[PDB]
Amino acid sequence: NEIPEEMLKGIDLTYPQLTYLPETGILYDNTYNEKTVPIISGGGSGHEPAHVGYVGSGMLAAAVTGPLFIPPKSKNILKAIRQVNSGKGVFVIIKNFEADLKEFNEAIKEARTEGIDVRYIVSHDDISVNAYNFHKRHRGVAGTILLHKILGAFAKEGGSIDEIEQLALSLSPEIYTLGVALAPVHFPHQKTSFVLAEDEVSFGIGIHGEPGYRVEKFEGSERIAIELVNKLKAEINWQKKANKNYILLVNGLGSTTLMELYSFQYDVMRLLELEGLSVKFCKVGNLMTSCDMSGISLTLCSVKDPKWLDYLNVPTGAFAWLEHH
Amino acid sequence: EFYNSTNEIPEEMLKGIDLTYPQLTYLPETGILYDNTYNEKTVPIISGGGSGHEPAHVGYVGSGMLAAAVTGPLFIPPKSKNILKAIRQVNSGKGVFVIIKNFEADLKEFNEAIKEARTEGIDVRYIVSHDDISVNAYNFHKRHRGVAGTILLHKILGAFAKEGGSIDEIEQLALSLSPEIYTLGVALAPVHFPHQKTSFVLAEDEVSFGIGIHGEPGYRVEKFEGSERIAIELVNKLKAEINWQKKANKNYILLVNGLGSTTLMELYSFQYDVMRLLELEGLSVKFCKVGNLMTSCDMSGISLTLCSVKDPKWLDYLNVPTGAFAWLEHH
Repeated sequence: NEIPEEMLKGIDLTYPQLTYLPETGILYDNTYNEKTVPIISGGGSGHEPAHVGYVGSGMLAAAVTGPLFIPPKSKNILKAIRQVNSGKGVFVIIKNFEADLKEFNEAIKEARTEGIDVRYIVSHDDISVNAYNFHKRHRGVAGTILLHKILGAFAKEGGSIDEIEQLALSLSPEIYTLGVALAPVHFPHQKTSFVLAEDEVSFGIGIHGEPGYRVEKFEGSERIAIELVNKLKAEINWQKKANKNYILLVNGLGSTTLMELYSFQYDVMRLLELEGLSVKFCKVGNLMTSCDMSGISLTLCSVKDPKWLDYLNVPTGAFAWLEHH
Repeated sequence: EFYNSTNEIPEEMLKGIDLTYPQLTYLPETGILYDNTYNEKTVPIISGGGSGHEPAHVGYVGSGMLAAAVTGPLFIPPKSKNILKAIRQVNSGKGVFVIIKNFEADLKEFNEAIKEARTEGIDVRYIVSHDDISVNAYNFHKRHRGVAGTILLHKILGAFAKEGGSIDEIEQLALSLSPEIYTLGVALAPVHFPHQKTSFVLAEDEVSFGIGIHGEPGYRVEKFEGSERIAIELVNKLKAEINWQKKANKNYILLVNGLGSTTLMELYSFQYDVMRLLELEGLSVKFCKVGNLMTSCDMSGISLTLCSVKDPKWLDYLNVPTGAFAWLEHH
């Protein structure tokens, strides 16, 4: 029930370009000089490096982090909006969770009544409910960070708040994610976020450690990749689209090792090649986690505009995405 | 729960790396991953060791850092033949520098390759990292393992080499930097393997101080009494070896390394607790790096590495940008 103050103070100590405002959950790019439109985001703690690792020049101007798996209070979101605001607009990326929407909506409304031009996009890339046939909301999950990177780059290169909103509206729909848990989140006192047999996996997972939508027997990593790819295919229908070019994220949910992640990416890259697709950009790592959960999510995004690859390849000062051309 | 094979080079993991990063090329069936941007214009540095420690050392291959890394099966160093292949490939007659961690198996393979390389006329030189202070902290007559502090050698020697350093100057820098590096780690949980086996047995209320990187039990089992007391223990032991109260130069480099399954929230919170203690101790940490820097499969654990900023130039070297995926930060 506490903002992870020590973690945020430790981030501030580690990175000269980042400053933490004590007791607010707000971490900001202290090099940001209000010359370009700021993009901000935030959410519960426990998904690191989402979103603290995405604060920096060319990505988020600030991120607002709440307690473990609980989004930040609207007053802190509002504080962050006012701080980065200079009368050019503020863009907010929100993950599609009822709790997050409540807090961000309240802050966005208040900010607007104060004269700040705030626009937003809600990330909703998770395909679990379609893949497994549920009537629930489409969660914003690892593919959210594509908005951070693409909108952040476009903003840094001078895009207006209007242009950024239009880009977000074009990008957001293209992003599709499905993940699976290999093991639940472990809490203190030998408790876990759900029960999962050792020979079982849980497909269709989000990020706050809730059980996924479909439990299946574990039949090896290859079979797991096949399932994820099969479900993504069913939503994307890439075989019917002339554009065969995709962006891919391979996301570890916390305690899946790097060797597992790169092995799994090899598998998935081969599967997509055998689907006749070209993956034009790949990022692999713990990109958006759920404490110490073991699992993996795959995100695919059509390269709808070749420029998007330019935006993905632009250097940033954000610690979890320093990669570039 | 699907770790690299114990009897084979992790070919899929390495090819997946190659597919991910345009600047990295994997040479199939050899374990050699190289910086494909490297032009032979500067002295190359290479390293290697078992798989299972990623991002060590595949994440440190890139412009400004390692020119190649040679990776073996899980927890088993690469065969001398593949190390020799890597040396020959990066060599252009200006020397080749090799960073080797102090483990008997690693020394055997690297020594064999270096010896054969030299008989072929290549000026290969090496440093062996031995930063683990576990045996002194806990009073054992065992080897001084090379552990997470090794990456300071990759970064500083790599930068110095990139800036034009000769093989002889690189060796001298290595001899200056290596003994400044002090590391101690603790496991909060052992490596978990298939079929419900662990790398060792650790009660839930216990931690294991003085760990290395291949999942063996630490030198000293203690009851867990909270993260702060863990930092106090590590810093107490490091202090006893470093004796910084006696040094005029209070400037340090710090690494806070997660051993695999320790979360980033835990790592940065721990970094903060440690930084506050080193502050109370009168130290100025002038560079810090936090993350999974050298792991042991899915072990939960942290190691702290301290290194005097003996030469202020070292901060410049630490801050130069590289092409290595696990160390892209710069000033």
